[PDB]
Amino acid sequence: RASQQIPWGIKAIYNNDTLTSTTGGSGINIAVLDTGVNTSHPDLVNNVEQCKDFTGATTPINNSCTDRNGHGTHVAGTALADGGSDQAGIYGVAPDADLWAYKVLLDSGSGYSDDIAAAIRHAADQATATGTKTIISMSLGSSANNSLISSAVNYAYSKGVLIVAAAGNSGYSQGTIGYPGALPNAIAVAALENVQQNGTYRVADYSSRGYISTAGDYVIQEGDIEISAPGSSVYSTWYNGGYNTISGTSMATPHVSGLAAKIWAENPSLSNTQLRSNLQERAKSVDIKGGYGAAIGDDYASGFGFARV
Ligand SMILES: [Ca+2]
Ligand SMILES: [Ca+2]
Ligand SMILES: [Ca+2]
Ligand SMILES: [Ca+2]
Ligand SMILES: [Ca+2]
Repeated sequence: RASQQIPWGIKAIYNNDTLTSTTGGSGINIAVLDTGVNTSHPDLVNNVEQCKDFTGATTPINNSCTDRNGHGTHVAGTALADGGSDQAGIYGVAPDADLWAYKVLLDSGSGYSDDIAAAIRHAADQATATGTKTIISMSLGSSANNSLISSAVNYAYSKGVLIVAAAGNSGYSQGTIGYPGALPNAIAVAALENVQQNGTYRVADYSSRGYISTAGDYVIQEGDIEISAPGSSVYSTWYNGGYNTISGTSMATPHVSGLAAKIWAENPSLSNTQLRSNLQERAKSVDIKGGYGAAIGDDYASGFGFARV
């Protein structure tokens, strides 16, 4: 059923061209705030743990999270598909992690800021209620900084949740990074393509760029890109079964949230801030130098670099 059980981006983040399966993430929840997720997909069913809808007339709506788009299923599979109970499916970065499928985007792929904020806060409240470590993964954003979403991100970060979000797809001009990725308390993820330039993976032209003034110090301020990860031509799970290939910072984001889950599950006593630092140091050790604006060191195209296993 799968054309590639181990897509290029999984091999790249694992730094193993002959990887046959992935591992890790046990006990970490990845809250995928998106268009929903296909709950019966063979390669996700073993990890579905929560399924809630934030787009309806009351909120949350429990035991409802249906994906009619594909984007949310696809993102989920990159983070944590497990190969299925027959091992014949695809693998994501952290196949032992738990999925919290929170539908915050309408079937069109667009979502309202109040709904997104509500889901960010609910993920945090569920982390606190359950006593379990949680990563919010947001393959979404806007050029504008909504204060409902910002305040929700702060709330979650204060409850010990890690927030990972897409940089956006408005590149490659300076200053195109969107929100919530551009928030100080969110890890903004740039997209790599499977091309080498200057001896490294290349940032995709579409990937939104941060700002010159605050790049270079390996300290995240508002507007800074943080992690790069595979985003172009990514094969993953799809909403009606099956698989599909789509591109974007949306695809890069779950590589990072899955990596973060894999790292946290190893090292499960880390705070969110310590986990964040571990991810930053991984990235720093793999400097990205390809693509417009990319440079030696921390830069506004690729952030600190490409965090790998
Ligand atoms: Ca759990
Ligand atoms: Ca609403
Ligand atoms: Ca940020
Ligand atoms: Ca900075
Ligand atoms: Ca660089």
